[PDB]
Amino acid sequence: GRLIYTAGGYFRQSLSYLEAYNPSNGSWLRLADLQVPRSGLAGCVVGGLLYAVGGRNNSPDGNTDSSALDCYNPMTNQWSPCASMSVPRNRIGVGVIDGHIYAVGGSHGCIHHSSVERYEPERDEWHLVAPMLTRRIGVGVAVLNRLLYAVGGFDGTNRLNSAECYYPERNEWRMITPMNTIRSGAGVCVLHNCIYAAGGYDGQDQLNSVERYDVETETWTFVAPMRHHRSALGITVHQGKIYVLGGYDGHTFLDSVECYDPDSDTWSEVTRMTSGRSGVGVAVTMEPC
Ligand SMILES: CN(Cc1cc([C@H](CC(=O)O)c2ccc3c(c2)nnn3C)ccc1Cl)S(=O)(=O)c1ccccc1
Ligand SMILES: [Cl-]
Repeated sequence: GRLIYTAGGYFRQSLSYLEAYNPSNGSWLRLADLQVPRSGLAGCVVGGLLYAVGGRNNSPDGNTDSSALDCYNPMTNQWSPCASMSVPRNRIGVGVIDGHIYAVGGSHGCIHHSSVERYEPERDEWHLVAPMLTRRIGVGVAVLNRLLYAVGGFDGTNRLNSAECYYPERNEWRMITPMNTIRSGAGVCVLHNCIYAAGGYDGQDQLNSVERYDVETETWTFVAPMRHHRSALGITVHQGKIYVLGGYDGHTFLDSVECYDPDSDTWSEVTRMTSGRSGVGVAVTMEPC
C-alpha cells in the first residue's frame, strides 16, 4: 500500500502501540492499540490486512509467550483475533507466500523451535509444515521467488551465521551459503534479487553491517553499513528502498529510522519513531479510513 506500520515492541516493558509512518509526508499516526502488549513479534500483510504474529508480553505482572495471530483492518481501525498457532513463538520470523503466512521458529520459555507452520486466511487455520534443519529464535525471514528463507538467529546455545531455504512444493528445507556474519535479531528482507540481512547481535556486539545474498550467485556480499548499530530492529521495503526501525544499540532503545538506497549504496536518517523501542513488528499497507 502506502504506510509503514510498526506494531508492539519493547521499552521498559512490552508495548501495544500501533503507529503508521507516511514516507510521502513524514507524518506519524497513532492507531488502535494491540489487544495484548507484545515484543519479539513479527508483522506481515495479506490482502491489505496487517497481521501481528507471536511475540511475548513482558509485563510487570508476568511474562507470557504469545501464540496469537491478530488481524488489523486499516478500513475499520480495528484488531480482530485469528486462530492461534500450535505453539507460542517469541522472537519469531514470518514470511508470506501465495497469501499464506509462514510462522518460523521463535521460543516458548527455554524451548527454541525449529518448527514452522502455515496460516491460511481463507479458512482461519494453521498447519505445521516441515521443520527447519536448525532451531532459530531471533530469526530473519524473507520470501524471494516464492521460496522462504530463514536467516541467522539463536539456537539455544550459539548465535548463527547459517541460513536455509524452504521449497514449498517439496515441503523441504535445505541449507544455503552461510552469511559472513553471525546475526541474531537482524532485520531480514528482500530487494530485487537479493536477501538482505541488516544488523543483529552476535553474543558480544550489536551490529551495523549489512550483507545480501544473491540467489543466482549463492554468495553474500557486504553493502554500506547502517548509521546505527542495532539488534531486534524492524525492517521493511517501501518503494524499492529498505527501511529499518528502532532496535537496541547496547546503550539506547533507538527511535532512529534509516533508509537504504541500493542505487547509491547509502543509508540516510529519515524520521524518528515517536519513542525509542526494539523488537517491533513492521509491515506496509494502505492508509487507514
Ligand atoms: C531485544 N528484543 C528481543 C530479541 C532478542 C534477540 C537476541 C536473542 C539472542 O541472540 O539470544 C538478542 C539477545 C540479547 C541481546 C540482543 C539480541 N541485543 N543485545 N542483547 C543484549 C533477537 C530478536 C529479538 Cl526480537 S526485544 O526488543 O523484544 C526485548 C528487549 C528487552 C527485553 C525483552 C525483549
Ligand atoms: Cl524476550
